[PDB]
Amino acid sequence: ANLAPLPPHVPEHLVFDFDMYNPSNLSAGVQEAWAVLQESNVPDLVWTRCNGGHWIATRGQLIREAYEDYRHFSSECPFIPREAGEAYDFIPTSMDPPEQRQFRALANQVVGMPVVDKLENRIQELACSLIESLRPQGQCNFTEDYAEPFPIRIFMLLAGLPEEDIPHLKYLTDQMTRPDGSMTFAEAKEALYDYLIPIIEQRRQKPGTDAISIVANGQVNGRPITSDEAKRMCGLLLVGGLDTVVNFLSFSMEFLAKSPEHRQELIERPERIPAACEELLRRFSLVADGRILTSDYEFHGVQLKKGDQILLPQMLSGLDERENAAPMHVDFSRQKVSHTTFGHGSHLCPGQHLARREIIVTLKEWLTRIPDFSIAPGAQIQHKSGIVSGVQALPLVWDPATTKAV
Ligand code: HEM
Ligand SMILES: CC1(C)[C@@H]2CC[C@@]1(C)C(=O)C2
Ligand SMILES: [K+]
Repeated sequence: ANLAPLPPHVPEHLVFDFDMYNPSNLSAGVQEAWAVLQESNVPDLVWTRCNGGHWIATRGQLIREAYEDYRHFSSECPFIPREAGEAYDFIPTSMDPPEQRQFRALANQVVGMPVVDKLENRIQELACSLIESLRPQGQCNFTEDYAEPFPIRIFMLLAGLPEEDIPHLKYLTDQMTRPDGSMTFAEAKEALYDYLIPIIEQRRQKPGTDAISIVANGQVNGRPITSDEAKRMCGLLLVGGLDTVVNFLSFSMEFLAKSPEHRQELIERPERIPAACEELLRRFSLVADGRILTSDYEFHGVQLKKGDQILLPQMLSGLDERENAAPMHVDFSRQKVSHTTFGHGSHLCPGQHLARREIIVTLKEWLTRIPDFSIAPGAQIQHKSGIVSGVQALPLVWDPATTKAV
């Protein structure tokens, strides 16, 4: 295919041409497609000539180690291909400690556990209303009818943005994680910034109680945050709010629809939902970004060159059979659910608490109202791969007679 010429410093035996935006075994499921990187024929650290050429760490050990060592593995250029990585200037993700710290503190403020706790009632409220509205229909297009509106509307409420702007923003955020080829990466990013700029200016002058007002008027390093810094942070918040939980919920529901035994498990033993959420986060992990080498560095017997990009798939740690036995099997009773679904190191996800709350609320409220459901007959669910992977469509069906109006 479109393979870049092999750099002189890369041993031929370490080459494995994996395409993160279109993996070969995608039809088997996106996580399954990525897991081919963990078969016996693939070394721990390999070089793919796809997408401009870059390294890929395939084991949890290397992924965790790399995410911790920011001195060698910089977040300055975190996305593949390099073009995207270089245009990517979100805050604080494109920064390494110490610089990142002050901005991350501010981000924790607007999406951290305290915010989640205060927002739980709205989360509960929306989940219940959306699910009840669908219950009597006996069918739904999950991605469009719940997966997107639920987490996204909660985020828009948090950020104090009009739901009317969702379609526009959602299209843009997805061009940065799973480009469909209709927009260049930098242009999609700028479009996001063009939208935010006037809003940030407005909320710095006349601050509201929303997350954007909080960010735009925050302080970093003992001084006021700049309009541009606030912009670069809010841009990141939009992506996290619009293209993370949204995708994960579909992977989870697709699975539950296909496994009555697991649904039954959660209906008969509700207290197991939190554990189930965690196991699902491992099995259907969906993120994969990376870092750039700050200098020549030998890593686990492999010579890495300054400038080289290395993909450190957050998705792979939990699927690594070295971290979890029978990794592709969902066991809600797994004693130790090991994963790096929310990242690792200084950039570990601050919105993970909001994510878990939304997932757990979704599982409890959906199963209590629509306990029995399955994939629409004749439907063949397909996935999409990228920085954040997802489910293209998920047609679900159930018998309204077996549902319960709460
Ligand atoms: C299932 C849901 C989610 C997953 C799997 C996820 C995953 C991740 C991962 C892997 C990282 C680290 C990436 C890196 O090291 O380069 C991260 C960072 C981040 N996430 Fe999440 N995330 C989720 C939901 C959210 C939500 C809902 C928000 C908030 C709107 C959010 C906001 C952020 C921010 C601000 C960062 C950057 C933190 C920093 O750079 O210090 N995330 N997330
Ligand atoms: C890799 C991510 C999941 C993380 C939050 C949104 C995302 C796409 C980023 O750009 C940082
Ligand atoms: K950059």
